Amino acid sequence: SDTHIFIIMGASGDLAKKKIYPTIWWLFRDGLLPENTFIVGYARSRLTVADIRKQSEPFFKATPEEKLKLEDFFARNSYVAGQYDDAASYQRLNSHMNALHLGSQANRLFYLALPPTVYEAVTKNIHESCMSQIGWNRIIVEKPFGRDLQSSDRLSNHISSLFREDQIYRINHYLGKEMVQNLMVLRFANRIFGPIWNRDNIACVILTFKEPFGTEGRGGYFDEFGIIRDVMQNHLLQMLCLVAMEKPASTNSDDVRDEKVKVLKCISEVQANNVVLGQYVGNPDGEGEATKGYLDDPTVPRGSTTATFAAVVLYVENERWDGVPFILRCGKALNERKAEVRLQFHDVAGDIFHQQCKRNELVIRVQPNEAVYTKMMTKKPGMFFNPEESELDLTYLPDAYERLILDVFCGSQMHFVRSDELREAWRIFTPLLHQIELEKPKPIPYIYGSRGPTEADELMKRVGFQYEGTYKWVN
Amino acid sequence: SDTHIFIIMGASGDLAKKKIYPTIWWLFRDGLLPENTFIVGYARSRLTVADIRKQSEPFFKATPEEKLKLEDFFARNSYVAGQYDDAASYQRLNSHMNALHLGSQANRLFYLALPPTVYEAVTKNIHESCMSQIGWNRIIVEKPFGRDLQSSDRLSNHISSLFREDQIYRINHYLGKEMVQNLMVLRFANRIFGPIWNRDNIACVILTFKEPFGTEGRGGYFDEFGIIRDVMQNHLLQMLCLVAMEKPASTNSDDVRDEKVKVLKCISEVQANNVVLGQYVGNPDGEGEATKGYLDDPTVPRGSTTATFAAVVLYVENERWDGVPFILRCGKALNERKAEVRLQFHDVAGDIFHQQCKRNELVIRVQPNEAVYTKMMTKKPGMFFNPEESELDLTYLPDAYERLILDVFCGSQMHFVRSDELREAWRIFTPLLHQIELEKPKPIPYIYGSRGPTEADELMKRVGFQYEGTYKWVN
Amino acid sequence: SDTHIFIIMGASGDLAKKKIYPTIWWLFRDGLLPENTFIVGYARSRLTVADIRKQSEPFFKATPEEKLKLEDFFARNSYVAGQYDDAASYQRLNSHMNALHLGSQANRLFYLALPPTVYEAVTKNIHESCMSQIGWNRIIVEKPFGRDLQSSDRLSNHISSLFREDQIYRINHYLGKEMVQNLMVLRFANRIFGPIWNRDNIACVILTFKEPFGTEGRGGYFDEFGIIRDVMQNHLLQMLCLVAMEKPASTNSDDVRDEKVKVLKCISEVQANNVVLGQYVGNPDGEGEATKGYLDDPTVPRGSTTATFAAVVLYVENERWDGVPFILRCGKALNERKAEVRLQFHDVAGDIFHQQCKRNELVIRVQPNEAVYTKMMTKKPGMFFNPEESELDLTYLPDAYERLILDVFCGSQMHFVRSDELREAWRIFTPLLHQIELEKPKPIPYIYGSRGPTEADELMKRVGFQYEGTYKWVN
Amino acid sequence: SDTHIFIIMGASGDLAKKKIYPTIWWLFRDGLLPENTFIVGYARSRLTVADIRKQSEPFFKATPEEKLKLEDFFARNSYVAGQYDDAASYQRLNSHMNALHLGSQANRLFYLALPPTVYEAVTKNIHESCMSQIGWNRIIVEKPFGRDLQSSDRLSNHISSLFREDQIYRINHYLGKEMVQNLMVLRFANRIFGPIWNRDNIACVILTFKEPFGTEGRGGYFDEFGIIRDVMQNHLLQMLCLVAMEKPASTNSDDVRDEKVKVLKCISEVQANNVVLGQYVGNPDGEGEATKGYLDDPTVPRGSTTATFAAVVLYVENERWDGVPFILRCGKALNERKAEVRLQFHDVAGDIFHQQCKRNELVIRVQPNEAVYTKMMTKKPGMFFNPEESELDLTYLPDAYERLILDVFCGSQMHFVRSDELREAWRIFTPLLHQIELEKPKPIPYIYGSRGPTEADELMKRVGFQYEGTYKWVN
Ligand SMILES: NC(=O)c1ccc[n+]([C@@H]2O[C@H](COP(=O)([O-])OP(=O)(O)OC[C@H]3O[C@@H](n4cnc5c(N)ncnc54)[C@H](OP(=O)(O)O)[C@@H]3O)[C@@H](O)[C@H]2O)c1
Ligand SMILES: NC(=O)c1ccc[n+]([C@@H]2O[C@H](COP(=O)([O-])OP(=O)(O)OC[C@H]3O[C@@H](n4cnc5c(N)ncnc54)[C@H](OP(=O)(O)O)[C@@H]3O)[C@@H](O)[C@H]2O)c1
Ligand SMILES: NC(=O)c1ccc[n+]([C@@H]2O[C@H](COP(=O)([O-])OP(=O)(O)OC[C@H]3O[C@@H](n4cnc5c(N)ncnc54)[C@H](OP(=O)(O)O)[C@@H]3O)[C@@H](O)[C@H]2O)c1
Repeated sequence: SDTHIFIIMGASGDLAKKKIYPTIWWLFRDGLLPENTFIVGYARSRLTVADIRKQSEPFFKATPEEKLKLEDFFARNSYVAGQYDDAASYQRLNSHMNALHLGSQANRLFYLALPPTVYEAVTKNIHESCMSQIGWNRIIVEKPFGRDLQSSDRLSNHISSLFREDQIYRINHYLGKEMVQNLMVLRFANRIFGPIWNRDNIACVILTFKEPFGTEGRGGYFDEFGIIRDVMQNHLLQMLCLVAMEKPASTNSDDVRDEKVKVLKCISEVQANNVVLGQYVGNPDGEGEATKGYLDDPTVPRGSTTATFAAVVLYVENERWDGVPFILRCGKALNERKAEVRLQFHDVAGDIFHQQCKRNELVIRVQPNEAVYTKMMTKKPGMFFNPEESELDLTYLPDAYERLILDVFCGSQMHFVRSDELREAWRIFTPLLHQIELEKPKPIPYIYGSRGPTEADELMKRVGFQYEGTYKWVN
Repeated sequence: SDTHIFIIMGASGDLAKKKIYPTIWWLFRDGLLPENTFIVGYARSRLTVADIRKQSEPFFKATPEEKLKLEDFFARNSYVAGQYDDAASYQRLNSHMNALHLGSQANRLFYLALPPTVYEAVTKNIHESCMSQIGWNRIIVEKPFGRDLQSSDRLSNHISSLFREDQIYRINHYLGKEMVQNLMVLRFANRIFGPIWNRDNIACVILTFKEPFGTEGRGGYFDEFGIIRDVMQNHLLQMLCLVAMEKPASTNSDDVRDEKVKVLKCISEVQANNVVLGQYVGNPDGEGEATKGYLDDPTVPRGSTTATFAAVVLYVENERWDGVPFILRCGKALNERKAEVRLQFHDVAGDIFHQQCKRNELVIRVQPNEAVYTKMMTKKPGMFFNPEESELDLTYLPDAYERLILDVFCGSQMHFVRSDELREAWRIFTPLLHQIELEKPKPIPYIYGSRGPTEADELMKRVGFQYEGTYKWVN
Repeated sequence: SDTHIFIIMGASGDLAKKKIYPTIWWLFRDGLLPENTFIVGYARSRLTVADIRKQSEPFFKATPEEKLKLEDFFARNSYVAGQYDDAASYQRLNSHMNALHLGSQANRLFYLALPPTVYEAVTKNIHESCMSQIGWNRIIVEKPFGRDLQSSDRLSNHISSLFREDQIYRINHYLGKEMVQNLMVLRFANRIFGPIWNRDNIACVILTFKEPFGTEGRGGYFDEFGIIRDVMQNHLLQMLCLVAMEKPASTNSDDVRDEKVKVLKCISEVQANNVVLGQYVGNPDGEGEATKGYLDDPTVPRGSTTATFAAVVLYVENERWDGVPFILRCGKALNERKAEVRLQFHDVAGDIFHQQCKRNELVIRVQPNEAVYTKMMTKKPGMFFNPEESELDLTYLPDAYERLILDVFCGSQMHFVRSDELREAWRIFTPLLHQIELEKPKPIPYIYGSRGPTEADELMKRVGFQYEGTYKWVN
Repeated sequence: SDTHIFIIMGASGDLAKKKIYPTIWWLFRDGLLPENTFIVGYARSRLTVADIRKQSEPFFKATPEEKLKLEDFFARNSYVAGQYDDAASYQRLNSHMNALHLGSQANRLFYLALPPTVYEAVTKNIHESCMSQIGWNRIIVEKPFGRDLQSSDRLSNHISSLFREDQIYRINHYLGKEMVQNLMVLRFANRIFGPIWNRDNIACVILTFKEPFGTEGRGGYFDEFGIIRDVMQNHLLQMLCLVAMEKPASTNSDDVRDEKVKVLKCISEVQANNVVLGQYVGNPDGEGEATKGYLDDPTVPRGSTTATFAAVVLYVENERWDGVPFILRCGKALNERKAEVRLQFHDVAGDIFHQQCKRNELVIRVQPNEAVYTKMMTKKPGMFFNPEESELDLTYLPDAYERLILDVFCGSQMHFVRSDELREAWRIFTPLLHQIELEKPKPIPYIYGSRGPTEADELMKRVGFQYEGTYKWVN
């Protein structure tokens, strides 16, 4: 078995200490990492391994039973202090990596837990000095991947000029979730969902990502990006790609991402008449943080028109999806947390039940709870021939971040955004973002803890989604 | 509201006193019958209303709370004695009905609770004497409807020579069942079951009717008919009609039965190579009645070759169902009681999961514990890309006999066998029955309480059904 | 071979002498008739077989070569004079038929070449007297089959109370045409036309029946009926049934007509907003009869609002045809003679040719120059990838009337109107005709020899047909 | 307009003088070339422009009408003598091309009319020296592209290590033909061919490429490759890709070639039991060249087992084409010249015409006499409901080589083989070629001018093509 080096650049970061070190700790605890794996930190701060332990222990969730295993894990941890644009520091880091046991032929896995501003310099210096000559070299890149098409293209071209596509792992936490990964099996392993997954049967597709909390203090970081860049551009667009994607030639990462980019290439730029933007305000009847609006945050610049809610309608102009509205819906400070995929089917042609039938709906809920159910019509128990709404419910381990790190280790790139997919997403959403920043349109206020602006429901009804509300469900 | 007269002719019979009088009582108690309803008996034996009450109270399921309603219901009861082929007795019956309040313009409902041996004279005399000149006159005919094509045609032609098709209600108890009626709503009120309900997606259709008990003493009655005449000719064939039926022009009884006859007309005569026959033997390890075989029943003639189990393969040679085998499976003294419709779908074209996928199966269980579920593949919780078997479960008043009698009262003929339906069924099953009764083939023995002969499973596998056995289910 | 008697009542009429006698003559000349066939005329006016021959020979197309065959044909011809409501005259007719050679056991074929005003009396007398007790008895009934639903139902009930549905042959010469009969073979014998023959691929259906001549003197006959009763109710509706009908269980006449009536039962009543009516005026620049308008006919009542042109939109509200408009267009004094069926298909979904693609069209031209072609896109010969409109063309005996008479002889009722089909057709068109006859709407005038009112084209464009005009065809 | 330099490497070759110089001559004559276009030759043998004239005007198709334009064409011609592996000679060529007017900024188009033995050196030295710094540089590479997967991978890796994929134009003279390019418009611009172009409707696909002549005096050259490498690996495989490919996202060359390689990736390696090989023998009753067999050629080594005929069956294991056999048929010295795409459709489900219907066939004849027709069933003019086979027939400039060169000039790579396409084709056909070369199986002899071995027809029948032979066609 080959040896591996997990280089954590910016190991002093909050993201590092709270998510990366605990994740590799759990992976080593479960015996999932390669046996010969060395964790090497790298940041400008003068820190030590004890200095690390002190900062990472309360997030480690370490019970006293496995203190020996924790000591064994932290034995292989090491830290190098250096600057992100200092060739001498990068040479020192490379020398230290070669100083570890069998470090010259080790597989190098650099995790860039850094702000995007230093990504170019870090990648350039890594490619210059710290690349292994025998093993592979894979780089984990964190969002944001630029703020528009031009900046994203600049960063992507800089990274791609040095590293191959198989060496770049743009990490998205949402792509590793079980229901998100179950979408391909649900679609392509079942005959029941095959013939109906087209424009001849589906009336509209609704993709939802709701959060019940606001900016909760760190509103200044969210102000410069907005909800479209936060959620719509990546989460909902990956959901759309999985829902609308053709069947791949195989389960290979290249084939899956080829289908995803092919679907993305058939989407036109978003227009402002298909977009509803909202910004949450305080709830006087609420408790705690519900009473504070988006602008009530001191870190948020005054007079900000950043949208905390967005509802856009996309169209995939291909054979399978021509004319089917794809409604992307997300927001913050909403009434509940939910990540959902909903397919509303057309009315049954030649209805013989006197307009009593409702549209079939297939729902794939990703969170809070995993649930795949289809709403369908069934005969009402009684005397007359009246259908009523019913439902078929689907009846029925490392977490998503751990599986993503294991995917980087094992070379599976199907859960990571490719360069062409990123370019297509940015080209889809860039004219709208440019118009928004140029004109500063006022978002529609909505009360903290509500469902959002009513204009979103109006847009859904206009594009084709008919909400009934008469469907009653009991657990 | 017009007056209705329910003439239970044969009121001294076991079927009458055990099912018809209690059903009429329950319908009257719930108020489902019209407010002006008179029940008139007719049989050779000389009884009275007191005698009928005495012999029907044990099966009455009455309570002391509504003894007043009991006495009110028997207040409208009456009885005319006489011969079933006596013009004077039928004149007396007609005169009694006229002497009843509003009895000349009253609707007359004749229930023929008599052996088919007298049906000819009974119906002829009813038409000649007891026909009402104002209200409608409908006759309820009980099984058997003949033993083969020729006898059934004789009886049906004689009955139709007197009564119109809208006056004949050939009753079978299973068409009034909840899932049997829900099949049409499931098929034609839902978009998700439309495009897949054809030969391009469905590999085979299995219609199952299993019972856990044998002839239990009355084997002489079953010896004259056999399992094919008892179950396949009516129950499983109605199931096949409902499953393979085209969408009717409307929910009218004429349209529904027209579609059913159209489906029946596309089925060729049953061939012997597609039939597996079985006769149950005793279980040495059984408990009580289960230890006696079919030939171990006094009433059963020695050397009888009457099959208690049958498994035939039918084909609906039309555009929707060409090449799809319809497997009709029924038997007695089997391992369980079950009426079920199972659709097995084809393999997903262009498999990308390395042959790990299993065929989708839609199951509609009429009884026991009615349920609709689809066996389908879902992603196995883990790291690798492997599907696993799961299912979507459908989640969630007078019974079939009173619903059928209410249908006769209302004039709905949807759940009653039409003359052309009967003719098509008999022309389908008549060459096989004649061959069986001529060559006297020996049925394959199977132990009381088993799944039947293994030749049935071999036939299912040959025609295309592939059983897996790897699908494990827990409530 | 059994002997046949062909009774032509109204043998002195123009229809008889110009179509029936020549047709029987040609059938006998070609040997298509049964060997022992006798032709018996019947009319009030007294004449002889010599008079019939003298008055019918110009239309006989007789040549000196077959003079002996002509004398053999007239050796079997006979004439009987009598009233249409005289039992004595009908007894004399029966006696003549019986005195004919093997006339008591012959097959009797009554052609009612009479106005419908005496149809009831003729049929009643036929049933009372002239029925054959050994051979079959079939009557041929000519249009009009009533003026509305009520009159049609009255006449149909009178005829059906005396004759079975298998004895009534309501003759419509349009159903006997080659392309009209080839519609079924084209639809149900070809895999290419199967999957596309539904609402998911067809945008609209146009049924056209144009005539280039006006009433031509006999406008008084046309005034009380109009174009809807003349052409729409029978020719266009039969073509609609054949185009929209489901696949029959077999090629039996009963199955085909069951499918036709099943389609007719799915069509709602015609609404006035889906109807364009027109009445032609004279062409001042025309030559001959083209200069006279509809009202210029002296027999036409002054100020008549009878429409010589109609364009209605019908909808077949079933699974296959839900939402597809069926445009029925017929008119007199138009620019050409044409009987055509046109299916315009939907635009290709996800078009990759920059909107250069035109809708596919399947055209079945019944007359003149019966041709089947489909307009399709092909690559333009050149350097760029531009599709251009092209087409696939179909490439290379008794006529319709003799075919229909032979069908009556051999007992095939496929190309004849059934009672339920007639009832559904009048159900569809009766409220509109009543509204027209009550409100007396003024038809849109149009010039003799034109394409009709432009409101018809506007209605087609509104309901969904898009005329291109860029399609160029060269013979 | 930019200036272009068309460098003809190996300009003294037979291919050059017979096809390339006439093609650019015609392009310049018709004003399709760029206005500033200089043609430069380069070969080891010391010729001049006068020698090029003396050797190329026999095939120039030049008439005295355009003699001035001819002399203007060779006014822009030039010739440079040098070795194909000489850095000094290639520097001299670069100096000449710079000395051309505006040759420093000119677009460079290197046509490699050379044997593949020197391709590596020529490409490496072209990249080293003769690459423009402002204009683009495109290289046209001729077949063969290696003899198997390993050699093809070697050559492709060597070429791609220097030139980008957008700079390499692997020329296949077949992809530029009119009928070949119309396949994509026929499939994706027409709704009539959409729903039926799948496995649910198509029984088998036959791809044919027949020649009526053997290997006239060049059997020694054909011997080293064989029919599979000559025709099957490129022509028939490109035809298969065009027939079976999914709809591209757009008409971009990259999208089209991605679809093509995606289809290629779904094909497994060819098995020997699906391959029929043949080698033509002399015809004793033939005339002239037909009397000599393949081994009668003195250039053919004695005992050669090279196949001049091949019939293989391929399968595209994806959702659209799973189970449909793709029969590739090619051979030399056959009965005719023909290249054709034939799609035989399945039998119509639920036949109601008593097994008289034949399978529909869609035929796209690339050459000779480009035609598209669909064999289909139509009613036989007569008395009975009897279908008979008919056909819908498609109805009534630079050549393929000129259009391919113009495509290179315009930068269109749609009709050129990509690296992944070549690699996938060699992967498909390499195990079979290795097995043939190792085991040396004897090809089945067939007579010059016949249809080939009967084993090919047997294999077609076995895989599913049912030849009828009852279809009659007249022009
Ligand atoms: N649970 C069931 O029993 C059951 C279930 C399914 C279907 N059925 C069908 O329902 C029908 C009702 O018959 P059943 O079950 O009630 O049997 P049943 O009791 O033997 O016959 C009903 C009554 O008819 C009279 N009867 C019997 N045999 C007769 C004969 N040869 N001729 C004239 N009258 C005769 C008898 O009364 P009188 O002596 O006064 O004439 C008898 O009480 C039968 O055809 C049976 O096939 C019954
Ligand atoms: N080519 C056509 O004209 C044509 C085409 C299609 C359908 N039809 C239908 O076929 C039927 C035949 O009519 P037709 O065209 O032949 O015109 P017709 O001459 O008026 O009818 C034919 C015979 O009907 C008799 N007749 C006329 N008026 C009568 C009346 N009030 N009472 C009793 N008998 C009367 C006459 O016989 P006697 O004078 O000897 O009593 C006449 O010879 C019509 O209903 C017409 O709608 C005709
Ligand atoms: N019509 C066709 O023949 C045809 C058709 C399709 C494809 N192709 C492909 O195109 C390529 C062009 O070859 P060709 O048909 O033109 O035959 P060719 O005349 O023998 O080769 C072309 C020129 O290349 C030079 N040459 C020949 N052998 C050479 C060698 N071992 N090493 C270096 N240079 C050599 C010669 O010029 P110098 O002696 O002056 O250097 C010769 O005139 C062939 O490989 C063939 O696969 C040919």
